[PDB]
Formats: sequence, C-alpha cells, structure tokens
Amino acid sequence: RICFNHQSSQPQTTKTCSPGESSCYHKQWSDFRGTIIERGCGCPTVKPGINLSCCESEVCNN
Amino acid sequence: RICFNHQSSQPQTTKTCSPGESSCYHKQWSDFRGTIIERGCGCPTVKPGINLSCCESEVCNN
Repeated sequence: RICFNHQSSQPQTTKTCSPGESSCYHKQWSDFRGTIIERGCGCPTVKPGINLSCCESEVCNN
Repeated sequence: RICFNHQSSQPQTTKTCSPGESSCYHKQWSDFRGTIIERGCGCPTVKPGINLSCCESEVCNN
C-alpha cells in the first residue's frame, strides 16, 4: 500500500506502508495557521472533534 | 450521524444513520461510463477495484 504522507498544502509526498497495512488516513483540525492535515498509513484513533478519514486504495488520502 | 447519500455529482441529499453508527462511506469506481460515486451510512465491504473511503464526522462524505 502506498499512502500520501505530506502535511496540509505541502507538495505531495508518498510513503510505502509496512506489509499487512491496507489503509491510508487523512486527519484534519485547525490551528492559528488555518486548516491542518496530517496524512499517512493506517487508521489511527483520534480525539473527539478531529475529522478522520480512512481509505483502502493506493494514494487514496489526498 | 448524518451522511450524504447522493450519487456522483447529483443534488446533495443526506440520511440519518441508525444509533451507534459513527461512520459515513464514499465508494468510487469506474464502469464503461466512467467515474461513479456512491454515498451512505456505515463502512461497507467492497469488491477489489472499488475505492472505499470511510469518515467519522457529520456529512463528512461529500
């Protein structure tokens, strides 16, 4: 599985996930800077209020 | 939980999921006609070749 791992509006970067991993994630919140996005491999648990998205296809998390 | 349940780029419609359901889904594939989007409550099982995205927030599946 290949997942995007770039932050917010940065130039797109990718990461090859560890074997057995079939999910990519998109985590969004806000700070003084504006809209923040964290991307990676997997599907982590987030604190209430944080928007989370998980997908199961190559570079599905833009 | 409230999720979008409209197809492709058709007028937006939502659906009230059953209690306990915290997920919304976004499934995308391409038939002879091209890109097709399907939305709803939960996070269903999908066939290989169809891109599934599940999110956990109100009408998160646009």
